[PDB]
Amino acid sequence: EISYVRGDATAPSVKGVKMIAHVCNDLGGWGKGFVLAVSRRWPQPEAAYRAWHRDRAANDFGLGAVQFVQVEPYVWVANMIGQHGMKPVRYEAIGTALGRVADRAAELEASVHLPRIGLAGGTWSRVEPLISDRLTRRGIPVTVYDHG
Ligand code: NA
Ligand code: NA
Repeated sequence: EISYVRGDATAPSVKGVKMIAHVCNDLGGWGKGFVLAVSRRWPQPEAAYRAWHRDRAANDFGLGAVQFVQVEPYVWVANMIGQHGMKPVRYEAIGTALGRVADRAAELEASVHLPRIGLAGGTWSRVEPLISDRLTRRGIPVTVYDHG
């Protein structure tokens, strides 16, 4: 059962392996919103993402791909390529990425921690059902965080 909490998703307070999953764009932009909250806590995810994008001519970077970045002994950030362009979230891309998060979280026995991007609007009304279908359906604990 998805938990809804007000908090900073970069600091989950639960036991066991934690995975913080969030939506990135496919253009290499890391400059507004939750990506800044991540860089306020750890430098690794941003460095990883920029390198991943820079080297896309030799690697898996693209819509629906996910990069897992270890930031603490039992904490990982999952940079999901889910958004096409910048100021537009792609349903197939987010679905695929969340499934990949689910695969990795299942093997790590991790819980998953996501910032909220409500169910009455275009974005979250696509995303939350894919959380249910790709994560909850597999028995993976999920917590969704509200913060500015
Ligand atoms: Na919430
Ligand atoms: Na709230």
